[PDB]
Amino acid sequence: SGFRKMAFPSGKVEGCMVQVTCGTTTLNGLWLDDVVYCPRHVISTSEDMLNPNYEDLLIRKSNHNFLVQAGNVQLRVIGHSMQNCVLKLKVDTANPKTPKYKFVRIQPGQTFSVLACYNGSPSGVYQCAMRPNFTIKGSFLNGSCGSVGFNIDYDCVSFCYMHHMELPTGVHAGTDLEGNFYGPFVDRQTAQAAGTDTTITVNVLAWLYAAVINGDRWFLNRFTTTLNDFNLVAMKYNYEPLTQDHVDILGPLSAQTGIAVLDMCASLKELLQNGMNGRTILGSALLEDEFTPFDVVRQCSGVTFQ
Amino acid sequence: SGFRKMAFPSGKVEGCMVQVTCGTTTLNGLWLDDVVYCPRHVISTSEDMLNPNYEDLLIRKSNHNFLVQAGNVQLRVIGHSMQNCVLKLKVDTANPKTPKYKFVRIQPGQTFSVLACYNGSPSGVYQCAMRPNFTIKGSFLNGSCGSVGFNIDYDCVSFCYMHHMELPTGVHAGTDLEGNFYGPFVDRQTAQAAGTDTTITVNVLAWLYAAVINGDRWFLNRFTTTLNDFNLVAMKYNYEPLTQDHVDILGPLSAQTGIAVLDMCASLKELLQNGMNGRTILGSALLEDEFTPFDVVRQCSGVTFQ
Repeated sequence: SGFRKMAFPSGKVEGCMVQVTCGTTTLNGLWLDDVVYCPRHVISTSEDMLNPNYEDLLIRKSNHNFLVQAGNVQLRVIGHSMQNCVLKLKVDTANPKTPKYKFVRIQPGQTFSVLACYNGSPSGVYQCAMRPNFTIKGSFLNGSCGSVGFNIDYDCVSFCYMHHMELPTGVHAGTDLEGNFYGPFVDRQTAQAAGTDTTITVNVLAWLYAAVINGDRWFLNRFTTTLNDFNLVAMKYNYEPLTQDHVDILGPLSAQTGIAVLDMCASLKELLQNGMNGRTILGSALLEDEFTPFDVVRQCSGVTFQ
Repeated sequence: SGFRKMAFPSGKVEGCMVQVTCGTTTLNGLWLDDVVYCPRHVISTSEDMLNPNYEDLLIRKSNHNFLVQAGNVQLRVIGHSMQNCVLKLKVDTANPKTPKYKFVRIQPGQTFSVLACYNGSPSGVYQCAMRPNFTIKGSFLNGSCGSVGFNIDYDCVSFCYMHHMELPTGVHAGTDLEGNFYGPFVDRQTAQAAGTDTTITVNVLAWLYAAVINGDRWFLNRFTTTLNDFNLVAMKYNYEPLTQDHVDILGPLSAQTGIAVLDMCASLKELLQNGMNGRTILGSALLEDEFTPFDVVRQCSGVTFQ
């Protein structure tokens, strides 16, 4: 029983974390088969231009200008490349602890586990979600650049995020490991807007189903309605519109305890006009929106990763 | 920048998790140098859970009885003993993944990270705390016994918990690695409700400081309160008594933020009677008591002006 905010076991990712230094800038890097992946802004943030020119900053650099350190033993760089935001340092030594991995880009509403690293040493692991404004509300300090977010599929660390910079709002932005930034962001230091953040309704519905799996119903009432009878309600309460594809993926959770996904929406509506404040909703008062339907199944079924 | 419920990297613990099977019961085990630590009750039988005589059952079992698997490879047991609640299984193969470790018994209110495992493979990692009633609020399904809780100090895993049972109220009970339960619990079939969960005051005070170092200062403290009269209101609100030792550990956060320990106590009273009315302390509407002062300093490492 119980329901916590779980994160994936980070063991397979801890063995890939190295330290990348170019000049005086030092951040983290991901050591896959024989390539080290790190944000490209390790090559130009020592002279503090506020607008680095990464196209010409890399041509001058040679292989010996970089310094990849795998904890203790130094790594030889035998080639460098840049894929639109990230630096690929070709290394001579293949990482023996490379797991099965794949690069995948996530959509807003998806969740992943972040491994905060400093100087190549992992410090903590936490689970977060990709907000609709293409930002993440994580916990990063200076020197955490290069930290990655990931999921696991039976052995397969699907990397989906790499931390690049922090927005003035306090939220954090980054790219996928192909390089493309999540949202309209640039790796330069110019001030950029965070965007409009909306609570994820599809994750809220899944979270409410997790309460009735371990068992706390406490709100199921008031005249089950249809899809469009809740989209306009979400507009007023800052929540995002609910699509039918969200209902489609809410099937298994509805096909376990509840009657229909439509029934869950009606009870959620009263949770907006009214507040609990006397009995927590299985973890707290405020509604949590960082639990995808796929995360609830994983935690309630005890899925492991070998 | 940012504050989240992070857990320690579970990489070093995953390398110590094995699967222990005793005839018909299967749970997890902690594979240290040449001893596999798993909860006793693995040798017990469903028909004999009324009042198991573990000493009598341990004699009936031999080394060939215990089936220890480190993934796909079997470990041969060459001895079996019992530290009154755990089953030390002497094995022939020394674990090469053993990190520097030590068995520590934590006090109520201290936090640790839990690596939930099933059939010897990890499922997820999350952060929780030992509640004052000597129970934890975790997420465990059947077969999670043997999952351990731990902390890391820069090179060393401090094992402090091993999961044994789930109480009927939804909370979980376990032992230290030396085989001693936290609280009035035994591995039998008696009721064991464990009673009256209490809120941790030293942790919530630290959590209130975390909001200060992240852009939340609207819980202004006007007056102050001494050590005793603070406990006058902390007995009816069901809060852990605050001691001068708790003030000493809160010293570094008091100096870093400039708010005195006694001053912050008076700030809590405004949030109690008046409620929220839309007030969210940086992460939720309710108070969080699973952040020790050490966790706050660890995560948002500020500076102290003196």
